[PDB]
Amino acid sequence: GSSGSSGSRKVFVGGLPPDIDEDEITASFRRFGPLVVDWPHKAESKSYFPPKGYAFLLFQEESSVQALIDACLEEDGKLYLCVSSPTIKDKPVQIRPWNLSDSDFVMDSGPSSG
Repeated sequence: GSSGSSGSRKVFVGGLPPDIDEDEITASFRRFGPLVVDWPHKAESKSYFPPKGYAFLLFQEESSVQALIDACLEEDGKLYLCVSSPTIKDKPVQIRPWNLSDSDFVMDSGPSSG
């Protein structure tokens, strides 16, 4: 199987500080809600230093995801969020909610309650 359009909570982050760690990344995105950090080189490898500063965030709940977007600034369609670090100042990381690359527009709303 595969989750891209259905509703993938995962979130792509690019631009993380050059002196940041796992936990740090979490706290930066903890406020929104319980989440977990995992980069393409987290399991296979050991080093806990997200290459070229980048990793994937898997928020326990989907809702949180939405909240993120809202906070994430809008620059020509692309989204960007600010993440302050003990060393580096509020850095505008590239937050791109993992999704199936496709070109299709659709207007609709979800069922608040049921």
